[PDB]
Amino acid sequence: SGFKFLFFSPDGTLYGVHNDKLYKGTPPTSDKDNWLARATLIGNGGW
Amino acid sequence: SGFKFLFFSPDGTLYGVHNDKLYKGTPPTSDKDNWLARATLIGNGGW
Amino acid sequence: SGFKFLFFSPDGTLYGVHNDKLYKGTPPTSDKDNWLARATLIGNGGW
Amino acid sequence: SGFKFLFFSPDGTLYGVHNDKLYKGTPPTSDKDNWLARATLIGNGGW
Amino acid sequence: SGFKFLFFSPDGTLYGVHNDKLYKGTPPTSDKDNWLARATLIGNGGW
Ligand SMILES: CC(=O)N[C@@H]1[C@@H](O)[C@H](O)[C@@H](CO)O[C@@H]1O
Ligand SMILES: CC(=O)N[C@@H]1[C@@H](O)[C@H](O)[C@@H](CO)O[C@@H]1O
Ligand SMILES: CC(=O)N[C@@H]1[C@@H](O)[C@H](O)[C@@H](CO)O[C@@H]1O
Ligand SMILES: CC(=O)N[C@@H]1[C@@H](O)[C@H](O)[C@@H](CO)O[C@@H]1O
Ligand SMILES: CC(=O)N[C@@H]1[C@@H](O)[C@H](O)[C@@H](CO)O[C@@H]1O
Repeated sequence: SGFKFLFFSPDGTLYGVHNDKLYKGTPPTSDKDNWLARATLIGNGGW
Repeated sequence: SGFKFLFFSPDGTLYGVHNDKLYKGTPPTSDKDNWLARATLIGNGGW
Repeated sequence: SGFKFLFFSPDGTLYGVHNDKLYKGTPPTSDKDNWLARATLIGNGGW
Repeated sequence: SGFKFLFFSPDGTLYGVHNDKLYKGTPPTSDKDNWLARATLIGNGGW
Repeated sequence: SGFKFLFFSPDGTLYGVHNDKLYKGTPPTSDKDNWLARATLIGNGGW
């Protein structure tokens, strides 16, 4: 399923909508980085 | 049904299309922030 | 119908694909702004 | 006849995926500009 | 199915989601460029 939206802010922060929730964080630089687990949850639903 | 589009302008304003309407505003400050309730309505339909 | 694509250029111009046509213009600032009626048509189809 | 992706690079170049091919070029400035006929094909398949 | 997302970071790095994996790299230079073969894998699943 994965993300519904996945996009950058002009400040370089990666944003994503995943299971109707909004997340942000620095983009991963390696495939061992569990991005979703460490991303900042900034929206609990509705996205 | 969530958003149809969700994207940034170059100055870091978040834009979104929700129920055919267009909204803009600073991005959510936390998961406590009801963005859609405070976003500026900039289009009533047709998006 | 609504837009198929709706996105910004780095100079802050809003671009949209609507009914296979490509449009650009300054983003709307209020819900009184009929954006599609004033946007510059820059592609008459195929988008 | 219908793009899959259509988006800007931060350097102002328009990118588009059309039928599994990737194209780039300066954005069109009028509806007389046949963009896809003059765009640089930078990817042939897999997009 | 090709890519699910395909988008730029603000410094001009191309990001893409392909078969649930996240890749980044300089954008394709020409159709001689096998982008997916040389892109950096930065996320293995979940995208
Ligand atoms: C699209 C939108 O604004 N969603 C928000 C959600 O992110 C936030 O967690 C909640 C707090 O009450 O309010 C809204 O539902
Ligand atoms: C896509 C578009 O330009 N929609 C606008 C809408 O946002 C605005 O509220 C209305 C004002 O009359 O005109 C148009 O319908
Ligand atoms: C996808 C694309 O390049 N479409 C263009 C269209 O925008 C333009 O109005 C027309 C002019 O002849 O040529 C092409 O159809
Ligand atoms: C998604 C991707 O990297 N596609 C490329 C394609 O654009 C390029 O023309 C071809 C060259 O052999 O290699 C790959 O298929
Ligand atoms: C959406 C997300 O954060 N996916 C990551 C994936 O990129 C990474 O390869 C994996 C490491 O085990 O962790 C998570 O699955």
